[PDB]
Amino acid sequence: DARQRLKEVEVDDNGQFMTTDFGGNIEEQFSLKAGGRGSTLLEDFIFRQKLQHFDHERIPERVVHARGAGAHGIFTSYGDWSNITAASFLGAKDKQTPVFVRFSTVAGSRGSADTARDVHGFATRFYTDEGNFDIVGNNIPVFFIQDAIRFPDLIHSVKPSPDNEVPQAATAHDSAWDFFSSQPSALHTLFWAMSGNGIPRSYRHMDGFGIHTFRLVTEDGKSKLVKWHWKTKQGKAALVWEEAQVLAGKNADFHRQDLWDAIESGNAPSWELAVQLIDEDKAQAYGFDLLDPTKFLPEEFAPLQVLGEMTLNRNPMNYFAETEQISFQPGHIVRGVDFTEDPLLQGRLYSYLDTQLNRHRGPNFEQLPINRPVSGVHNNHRDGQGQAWIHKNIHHYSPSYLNKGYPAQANQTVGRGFFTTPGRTASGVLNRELSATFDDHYTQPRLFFNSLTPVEQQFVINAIRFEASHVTNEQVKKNVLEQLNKISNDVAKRVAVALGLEAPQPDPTYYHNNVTRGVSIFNESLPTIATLRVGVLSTTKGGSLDKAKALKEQLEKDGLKVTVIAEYLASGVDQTYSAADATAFDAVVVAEGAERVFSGKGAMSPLFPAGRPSQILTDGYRWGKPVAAVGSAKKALQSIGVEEKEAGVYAGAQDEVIKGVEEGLKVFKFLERFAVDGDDEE
Amino acid sequence: DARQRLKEVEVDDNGQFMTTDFGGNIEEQFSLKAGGRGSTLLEDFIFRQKLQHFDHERIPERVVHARGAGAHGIFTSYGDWSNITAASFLGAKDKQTPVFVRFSTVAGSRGSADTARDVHGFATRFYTDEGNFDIVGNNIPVFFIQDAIRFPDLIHSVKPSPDNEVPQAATAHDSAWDFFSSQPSALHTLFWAMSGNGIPRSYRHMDGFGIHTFRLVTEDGKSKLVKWHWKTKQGKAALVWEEAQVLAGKNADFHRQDLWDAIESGNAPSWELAVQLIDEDKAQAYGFDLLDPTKFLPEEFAPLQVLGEMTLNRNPMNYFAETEQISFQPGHIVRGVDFTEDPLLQGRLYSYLDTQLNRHRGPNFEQLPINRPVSGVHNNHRDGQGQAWIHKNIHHYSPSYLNKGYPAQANQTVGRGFFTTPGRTASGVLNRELSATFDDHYTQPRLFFNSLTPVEQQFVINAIRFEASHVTNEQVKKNVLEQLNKISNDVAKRVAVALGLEAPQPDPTYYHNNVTRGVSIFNESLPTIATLRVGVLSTTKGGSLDKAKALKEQLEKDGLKVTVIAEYLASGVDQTYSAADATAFDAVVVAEGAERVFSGKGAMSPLFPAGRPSQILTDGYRWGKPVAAVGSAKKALQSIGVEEKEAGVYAGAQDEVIKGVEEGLKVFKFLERFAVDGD
Amino acid sequence: DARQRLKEVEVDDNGQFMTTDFGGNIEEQFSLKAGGRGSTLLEDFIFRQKLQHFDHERIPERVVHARGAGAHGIFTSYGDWSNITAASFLGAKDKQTPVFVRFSTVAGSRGSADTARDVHGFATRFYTDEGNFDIVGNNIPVFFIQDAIRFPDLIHSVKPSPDNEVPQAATAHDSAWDFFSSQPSALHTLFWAMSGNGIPRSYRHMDGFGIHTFRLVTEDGKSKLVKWHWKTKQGKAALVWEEAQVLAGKNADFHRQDLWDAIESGNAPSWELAVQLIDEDKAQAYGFDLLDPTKFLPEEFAPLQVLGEMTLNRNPMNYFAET
Ligand code: HEM
Ligand code: HEM
Ligand code: HEM
Ligand SMILES: [O]
Ligand SMILES: [O]
Ligand SMILES: [O]
Repeated sequence: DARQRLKEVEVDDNGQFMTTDFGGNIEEQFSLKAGGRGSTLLEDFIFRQKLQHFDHERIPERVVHARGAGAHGIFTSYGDWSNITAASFLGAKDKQTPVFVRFSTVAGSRGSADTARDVHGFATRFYTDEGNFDIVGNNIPVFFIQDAIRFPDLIHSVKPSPDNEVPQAATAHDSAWDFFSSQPSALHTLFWAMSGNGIPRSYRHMDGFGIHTFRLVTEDGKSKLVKWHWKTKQGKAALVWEEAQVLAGKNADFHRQDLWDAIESGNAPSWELAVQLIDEDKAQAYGFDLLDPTKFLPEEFAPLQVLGEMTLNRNPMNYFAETEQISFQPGHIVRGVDFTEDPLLQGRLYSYLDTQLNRHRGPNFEQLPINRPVSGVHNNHRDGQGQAWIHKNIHHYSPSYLNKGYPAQANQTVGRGFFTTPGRTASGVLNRELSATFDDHYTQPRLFFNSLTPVEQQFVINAIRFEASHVTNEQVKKNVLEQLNKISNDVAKRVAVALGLEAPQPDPTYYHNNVTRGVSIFNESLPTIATLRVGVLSTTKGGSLDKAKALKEQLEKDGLKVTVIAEYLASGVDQTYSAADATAFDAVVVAEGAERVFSGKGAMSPLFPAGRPSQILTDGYRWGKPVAAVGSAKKALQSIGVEEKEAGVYAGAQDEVIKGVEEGLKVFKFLERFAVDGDDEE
Repeated sequence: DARQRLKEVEVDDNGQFMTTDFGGNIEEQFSLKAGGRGSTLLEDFIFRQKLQHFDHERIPERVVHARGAGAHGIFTSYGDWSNITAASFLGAKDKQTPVFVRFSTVAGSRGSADTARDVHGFATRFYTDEGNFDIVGNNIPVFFIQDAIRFPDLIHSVKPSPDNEVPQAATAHDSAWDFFSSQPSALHTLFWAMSGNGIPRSYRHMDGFGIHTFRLVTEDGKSKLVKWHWKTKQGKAALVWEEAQVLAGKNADFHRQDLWDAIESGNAPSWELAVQLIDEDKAQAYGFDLLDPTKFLPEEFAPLQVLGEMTLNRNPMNYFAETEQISFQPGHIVRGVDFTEDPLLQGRLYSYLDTQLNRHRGPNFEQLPINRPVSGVHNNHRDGQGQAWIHKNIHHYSPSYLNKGYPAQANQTVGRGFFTTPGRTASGVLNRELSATFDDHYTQPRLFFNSLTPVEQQFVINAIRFEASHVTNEQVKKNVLEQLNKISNDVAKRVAVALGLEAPQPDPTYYHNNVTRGVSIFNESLPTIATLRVGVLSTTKGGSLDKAKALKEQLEKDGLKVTVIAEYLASGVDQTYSAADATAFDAVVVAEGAERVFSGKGAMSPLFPAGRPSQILTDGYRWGKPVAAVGSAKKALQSIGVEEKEAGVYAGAQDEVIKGVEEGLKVFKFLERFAVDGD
Repeated sequence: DARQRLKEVEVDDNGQFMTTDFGGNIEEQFSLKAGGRGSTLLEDFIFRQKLQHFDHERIPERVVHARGAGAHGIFTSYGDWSNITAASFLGAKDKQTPVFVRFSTVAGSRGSADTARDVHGFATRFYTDEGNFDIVGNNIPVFFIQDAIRFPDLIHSVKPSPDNEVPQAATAHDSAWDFFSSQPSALHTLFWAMSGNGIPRSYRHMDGFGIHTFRLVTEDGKSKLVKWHWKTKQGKAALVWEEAQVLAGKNADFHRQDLWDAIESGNAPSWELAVQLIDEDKAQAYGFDLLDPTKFLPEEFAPLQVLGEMTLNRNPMNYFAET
């Protein structure tokens, strides 16, 4: 149990009487009043201590990544990696370290939709025996900007306009695209956010990236440059934008429920921890500066080397005390790892320490149960708001004769202390510049786009088309066009069509045809269909429900989560048509006999909105999901104009439908149903 | 061990390596720099996590009673008091409850002197098995004001002037005496603060009071009116003002050191808890309203009934985490006790809960180790800054089928719940007024002044003369005299002399000659002299130090703390003359042969300020202490014009001096040395 | 008037009726009660709004230098110093700039005595036309330690023992002299603190120092190493320790009252701003490293150059809001 250390602070209220926060049993359902219908007394200490705690429940949301969810788990190392790092948690085969991971979006506030289009956070804490080590990552390997001092500008431009606070959780407005086109470094991450990475199917279907080049350091002090990767064992998978939008309204907790259900049902998700390793003397040897956070390292140049695997198997007990209160920091570093001169990472180190003082209203936030290490804290820090400990050492200073030198200094050779990479040097003038090696803002965006499938490329273009069409200012849109044209003339011309702007002329300085692996989502089927959702649309009339039950039981044998849907909650029905939507499922199957609710009287009922079963089937097909119908229910396929032998469409008896649906869930999205530019011309 | 429950939060750094606040061994004595003589790097996470915690160490001090100190201990009940209270901590003979007590001044800020003249706080927390019960009291049984809405007015007027923040920890300025005379209710507590209660010898030599009338409630709801009293087993003792002034500069920590040393040396101080009990129908029977916090109940009408004893025997381990962080509340009430309609108490219940939000910057301050009860907390409160627990009940609301009714409601008949006194009634118009029964502001100040000894009365008069002479405004000084003349014409006349104002003619409306017991300090000797301090003035020349060591060993047999003083720290010397002052001791005795440092070359040395041994003896004599000299050292007493004929002065051989000094310490202060108006 | 810009936030209550913090005239000398001898009602918004502000009056004292006092004034440049610095406030003869100065102790808390033996702060703000420039200095030209990461160790050692919080505003205890003897860099400032600098007669009778070497830079990038000096026009003066001990008890506000009285009586104190100017290539040429804050540069090697004069002529109107 990864939460084992947290059980000492867990409070069980069952079987007990109500109390105040300072003890004493009470009743707290009536205010103390001066007379039968009199005014409430100031001396009602019970009322005041109850309402004051309610009044003070909220803490500030995170300044970025305010919307997200998390879970506990275990990380297991696959070997003794002392040959590359002194990091304790990687020092032996099958060594296990408790983790907590929080996934998130970036721009939206606390109550915004999971399926907004956005970069996604992927923050992992290792509770190692030599301190907490945090990898505060994203599901995209490059970031918008090259210097941390520009972070407020980026975030202000993509967060709501400061006059009306419109729009929520979205880059589709003037200020954001004004910034993307005025700061061309941002276009690489923008392309990633405009792809499937911006609308993933779940937290469990994302890769993770530390983005920055870090350093692994051995006991003798030798170092190597390193990139952190998390590779999902569930496979990468993404939605389509028109589906993500409906899902934002139908279930804004789609992603956090996904992770919770997967863990509750015993299908804990896993990611493998992998690294790219680079010699120090090759930091600038691959066509870009490895200090540049707007660049990723093509796997053709440095392949991923798996070090271990992380499994998230325990949900939190109290979301606020654990998920909301946890405080990640890239400054949470340990012996065996070091920073680099990445100007974006450099400022992060200051920013995450500082912002905790705003979120937690004091300096003792590492004493919170979810932030505490398991390795012990011994120093001369004292006092501060909410000090939860009572220190014994009264000589709280160093050096000291009176405390005998304890707590004692630890460094590279004594006490396994942290040490900066010994060979690191500084050379040159103090400057407020960026290295000229950071100047190329277009080559890698072109590289990313080249490496996507044709329909995947169309998704990127259609996302940009959707986003840029919200920009009111004409010049901003033309500025966007000029910047896009430096990535690819074809992308600019296809985006320009939606904008009503003239197709720009080629500017080939950065054009190229190179491609790289690992970057696509839709060119690979899932390695497993466990936890994937199947909506079975049935009816309470006739014998349809009995068949849906058998259809459900066999589908569950393969590890799928099946929801039987009908007019009302008859025996065996999991959900009503009124409460059902196609966004909640990865495949839709119409049970035999349920074709009655797709036409005629059966489709017009007071118990669900008009056309709901037809709409669920239409949404699922148009959003590329595997859809099916058993036996006579093929008439439902007919009523929305879907043909039986289309790709990802399955009609027949129960068993062939079951096999066809499960095969289609591996494909996940059938991209034959999405038009590409040039298809419609006569 | 009263601190037993605090064991699990203690952190031991012995033999450990230095770490960050998130773990990981580090060194933290060098900043990370870019080159040999280079600038510090932002990426030095070690530096910023160490300095950030230092930068954020301070929390706001208490809005009042900022200066103070405390200790842990045990309360033991003397009996089963269920016939008067349902309170669990008083429900069985020999039942023990851990306590923590904080003593304080009122006006001064965190770093002000202990021996400022002020009302003194005396706050006790009982960690009962049915919740935390606080009696947030003072060492004076009455308060300045009758309605809690006036507390900011009182406190602003006493605290430093808002333009220059002058003066520190003192009532001796214009605005305070402008309030005292404009708000005549304040005259009673003023007289108490102008008495020995304003300059107590130590926290251990104070009585304590809850001030307010509260209610004790039995199981069936029948209530009694109650006054809380703490009776010190050490006896009450006070300084004189001219002595307390010097001590404020020589040792501003005089009182917190005295409490620490008493516990550290195994001389734990003790207080008996006593109550005055009054039937509900006698609330207005004794010449005043018991809802009025500017009056006390004379013990002739209701004797003190002792219910148990409290002993403070454990010092804190970290001052800030324990003493500074503890959050007292009169609203911390338990089953068997209830409030009364005292308009001062009523507002306190609001203001102590509210002020913790400022001092602790969050709603979860009761989760701090020093504030946690021992009895268990089960409710549906959640979240808040610094939430330190993880609740299991996901149905955090009532009523509810899903949580099966838990946590469940508790009331008078089920669950041992708190319950307001069943018979209390409201009646009349909603009003912003005070009862006319509150209108006498002069009788009880007169009663208090009557019940003190003549020199004790003179101390009060000389306190007033000192204080009011600091008031620059002439009309305020006349306003003060006009109000003092309402209490006693003789008091006003004697104060008027110092102010150069005319003796006002008698205003006899509230004059009376009644006296009451239990309010005097100087009319009673001390029950014990254990822990009292003796400074032995000696010299490294000759054989004086040998005799001082013998003198010390015999005095220590009586539980006295003895400091041998000489020019330098020779073998057997506890303190140099340079560091010594008479304010630190309760008796001064000159060892034989030490008269050499009282005149001539022995008095002129680079090792101490000129005349310092003579100043200590002069100070000790003039401040009413027992002073003595052994053998030839009587020349030192003659050198300052003091003769052995006098009370509190002892000479002769060693055993003669020891028995005399130990006798004199019981009297403590010799009031023969203080002149009285027209004596 | 140095305080001229603060007039528009000044609030006059003479002749007015009592109000709440959200307006509306009120009375606030009686709690609202349910009957003649009744309990106070929660609906008394007047009471709660008045006590909530009182309950929330205090803010944390400064982690160091908590005990001090201040005043407003004017700094006037003696010349056009553009040949050594581009600083606007030194860019013309007779140019005037508003200032505020806070003097302080170091160790003691908010209510500690002014005549404790201690290092003393001398913090000066110039409200220049190109931003606020602060010289946050002390009355002693050298500091205890050579690296800022050791500051919590120094301060923990000098401030009271964490078990009983004894002693107040004093280095005369075990932990302080443990650190002084274990960290020998501290002995320079120690010796200064043991001299008259530790018990000055008043704030007006102190010199001031920036301690650190800084840089003055011209418009074209030319730099010189600089040490800041404040030279009191009233003369340096100190007490004796047996006197300062009694004064700590007789008047804890001795220094803040002395500064207040001098300004209010028309006797405004003044200091001249003076600098030592060192070439960059001589940073290590005078028997020590000029980056080392435990060393001062003897004036025989570099005499002072007077840049201007500052005079403190305006007391604050509200201590809390200003000082
Ligand atoms: C490669 C670049 C970056 C990555 C991968 C990244 C990732 C993240 C993630 C995953 C979180 C949420 C952690 C959680 O779930 O609690 C977060 C929060 C945050 N980030 Fe970043 N971020 C990056 C850039 C930056 C920069 C450049 C800054 C500022 C200079 C910054 C400042 C913050 C702050 C202040 C928070 C809030 C943390 C808190 O309130 O606890 N981020 N970031
Ligand atoms: C009989 C009248 C009073 C007595 C005996 C009394 C006593 C005390 C004592 C002993 C303390 C110090 C607690 C400690 O040691 O931590 C204290 C603090 C305090 N008192 Fe009073 N007081 C009285 C009246 C009032 C009134 C009328 C108010 C406001 C309406 C008030 C507001 C406060 C506040 C806000 C604190 C600070 C509490 C904290 O920050 O923990 N007091 N009082
Ligand atoms: C040459 C060395 C130093 C000098 C001349 C100096 C001077 C001062 C002065 C005069 C003040 C009070 C200003 C006021 O009246 O508000 C002050 C406060 C302070 N000092 Fe220093 N100090 C020195 C060393 C340090 C170091 C090394 C640190 C930390 C690394 C530090 C941290 C602080 C802090 C946190 C405050 C509180 C300021 C506030 O609360 O606004 N000091 N110092
Ligand atoms: O971030
Ligand atoms: O108080
Ligand atoms: O400082």
